[PDB]
Amino acid sequence: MISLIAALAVDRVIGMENAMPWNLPADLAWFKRNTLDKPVIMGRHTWESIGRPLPGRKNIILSSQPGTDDRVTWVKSVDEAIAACGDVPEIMVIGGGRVYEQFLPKAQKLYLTHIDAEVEGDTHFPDYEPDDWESVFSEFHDADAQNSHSYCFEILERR
Ligand SMILES: Nc1nc(N)c2c(Sc3ccc(Cl)cc3)cccc2n1
Ligand SMILES: [Ca+2]
Ligand SMILES: [Ca+2]
Ligand SMILES: [Ca+2]
Repeated sequence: MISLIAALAVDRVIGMENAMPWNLPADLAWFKRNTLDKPVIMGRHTWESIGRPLPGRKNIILSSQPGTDDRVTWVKSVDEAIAACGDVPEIMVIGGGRVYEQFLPKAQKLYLTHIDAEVEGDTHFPDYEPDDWESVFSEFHDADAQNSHSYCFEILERR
């Protein structure tokens, strides 16, 4: 199945100038745990910001243009990105904004980190219909010495 995984601050803001503003190591550990040993699909902008492939995951990059790095799998359409994953139990869509938008209708699961942070952003997570999704997991955490914001990991499944 297709899943999207994203970290959302106030107003569904996901990014600004191709970087996540906030410092949330607990979200980095949640992201790693839910993505490890699964193919990851990302947009070209997200690919450039990471610099190196995510290890122990097949890295699929969405770009209209020819690929510029042989360490990753390059595709030119949503359907090509899915087909390049082959037969796997779950496909992780990691962003960014435009990629989330396109994969949302095809997705069965959403792994959302809701961050209680006011951030200026130029990129937002899609405006998903809440009636279409069922929250099956929801774990709130207060801010601590390592995480400067309170945050909630949520798992939603398409009804
Ligand atoms: N919970 C969560 N979700 C992601 N998708 C993460 C990523 S990669 C990424 C960032 C923004 C967007 Cl839109 C997509 C992927 C990196 C580091 C931590 C991340 N944490
Ligand atoms: Ca490995
Ligand atoms: Ca739909
Ligand atoms: Ca805060």
